[PDB]
Amino acid sequence: MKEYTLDKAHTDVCFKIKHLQISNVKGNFKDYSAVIDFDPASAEFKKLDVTIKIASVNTENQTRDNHLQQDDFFKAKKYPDMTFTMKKYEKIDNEKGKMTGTLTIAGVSKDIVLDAEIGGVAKGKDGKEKIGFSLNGKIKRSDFKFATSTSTITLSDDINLNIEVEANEKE
Amino acid sequence: MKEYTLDKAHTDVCFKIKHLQISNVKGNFKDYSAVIDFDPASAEFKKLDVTIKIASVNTENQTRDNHLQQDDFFKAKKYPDMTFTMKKYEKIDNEKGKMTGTLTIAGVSKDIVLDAEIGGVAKGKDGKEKIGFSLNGKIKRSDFKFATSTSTITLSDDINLNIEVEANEKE
Amino acid sequence: MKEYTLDKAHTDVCFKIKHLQISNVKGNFKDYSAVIDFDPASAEFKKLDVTIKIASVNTENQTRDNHLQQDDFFKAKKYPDMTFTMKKYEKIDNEKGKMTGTLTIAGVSKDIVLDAEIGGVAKGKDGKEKIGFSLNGKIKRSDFKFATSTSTITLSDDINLNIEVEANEKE
Amino acid sequence: MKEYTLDKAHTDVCFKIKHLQISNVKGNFKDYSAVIDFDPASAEFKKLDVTIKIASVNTENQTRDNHLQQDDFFKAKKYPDMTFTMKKYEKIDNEKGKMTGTLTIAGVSKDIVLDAEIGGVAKGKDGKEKIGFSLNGKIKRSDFKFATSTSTITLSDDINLNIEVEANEKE
Repeated sequence: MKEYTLDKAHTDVCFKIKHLQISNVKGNFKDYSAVIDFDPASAEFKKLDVTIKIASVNTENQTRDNHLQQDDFFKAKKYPDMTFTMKKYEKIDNEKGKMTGTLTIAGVSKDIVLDAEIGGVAKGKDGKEKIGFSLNGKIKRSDFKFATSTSTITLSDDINLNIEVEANEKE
Repeated sequence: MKEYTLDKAHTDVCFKIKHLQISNVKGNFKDYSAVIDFDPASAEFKKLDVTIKIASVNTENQTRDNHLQQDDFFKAKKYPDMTFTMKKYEKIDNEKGKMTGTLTIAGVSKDIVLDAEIGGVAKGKDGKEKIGFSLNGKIKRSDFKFATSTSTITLSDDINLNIEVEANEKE
Repeated sequence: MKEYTLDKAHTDVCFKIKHLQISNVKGNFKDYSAVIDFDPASAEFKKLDVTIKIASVNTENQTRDNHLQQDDFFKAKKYPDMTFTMKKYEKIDNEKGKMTGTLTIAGVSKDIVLDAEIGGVAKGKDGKEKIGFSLNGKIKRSDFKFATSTSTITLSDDINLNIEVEANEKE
Repeated sequence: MKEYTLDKAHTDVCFKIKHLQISNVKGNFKDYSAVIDFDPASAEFKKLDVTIKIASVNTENQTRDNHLQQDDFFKAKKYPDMTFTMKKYEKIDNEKGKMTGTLTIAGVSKDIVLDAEIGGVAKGKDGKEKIGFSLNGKIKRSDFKFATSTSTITLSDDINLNIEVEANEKE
């Protein structure tokens, strides 16, 4: 034999190990419209109808947004928009209520409950009405047979919805 | 009631969904030493003994390195170094062989097989010998009862070892 | 060389591959007590106080139940019971309301919302009152710094609570 | 109000929580054939060619076996068999060697290394030759662009192959 001494400068004692990390995908939609009927005297919603253009999704990453539109997700060719239609607002108090409505994602419809939190019914500087309010709720992918090819392991069955609204009186 | 029109500038239609991502943690060690006996005439290793100071770990993130030293991993207070001791080199050809040795991590010892790939036995510019070679192999965390508190789900049971060596003749 | 023909009877062409499966752990508690004040005239809860002996857990598997009592979960030596204390019942209608209360698990307390669904206020055969009702809600392990050693990956951050009650008038 | 006392017999204090579990899927194949050339004088394989009918898979569960044949796995309509072809046997000793060959799964081919362990070259009762031996190795799904729709998270990238053989001399 013969003896050698490492050259530490071009020697590497290395390892690779595989681990999982959980993270929230958080996105909005740039293009949607709604119809908002609300009675400040009784702090009750009368009509709330939303339509969201699936095309306009934004999860802060343009290449994933495209992927969202494909058949294993949105199918935005066949189903260009998702819709919400209020069927019932059950008041809790003047700040709080339980909105029940029909959500449709890619042609499938389920009734959902959103939690309404009224964040200040003012009369804005110009003398015309404003309202702020939020809608919050959890829907299950499986209820809408959504992304069915993707397992509940890789991607959560639960989707959390936060809708934040400022809004001004009509005409 | 009253009708409102969204102000799109301070309205947000948002969602959060939880997904998993797999990734390789890849690290070296800055401080280790070895004893290398190798016969270029027969391209056979005679003795290979490595000691790695656990303290010197580097997974490109100083806060995780600290965590590695703690009780749920290395226990580098009690067990400051990990060691490898060659017990057998079985030649395949002049470029290849199967090294069997004793690895000890935090006081526990198992016999492992590394795959030796001899990357060029030259005689360097100064007239003194050099060798390059790599050692590769997979060890299982569970074999060394390592990180036992962390599940094989979050972090892989398999650790991949790549050792890259350049080395110069002694005296 | 020489040629051979497999004996199919003592030959096996085998593979192993590792996969994940999600599943619900579903358990009750055999021993708990509560204080129930409820006004059938207005279908409103007045007081609801529950205490559950952690010791009495049952997830249909006696060896996991023991494990639940240990330091990485319940710590039932130090914290033998978990408690719920109603702070507010906000009526939705005669069948529905939103109960807010203080839940304590292993010494830590958070305010939670349960969904009350009143399932029939009858007067039982003997002339004395009965009520049926359910309480449902989701709590997050992380809110109670519960099982903190176990990742949100292996075990879900979300715990779903279903409390089913039949109950009879006092004295 | 009015006071009530739980009826413990029709009251349930329940929870559901979601957890992951890892497990090995372990299967064989009932129908395959091979060509085996082996020289007991030098304990070296000369030719080893295997063909496995994908149709004949068995993971101890008939409904998963069917699923294996579908487009997101085997595609056994289009690709009815998988094949292994020895290209090189590099001897380690009389009990051990490193077999390199071409594996094809659903039309895609990669060179793999199996670990040969010769388990006893006897001459059976009738005066004709027998051999026992095993082949072991790990292949990566990703190398064969196999099950590409299924994530490396749900199902492991690594497949472990164990081939166990008894075999008798020809004619």
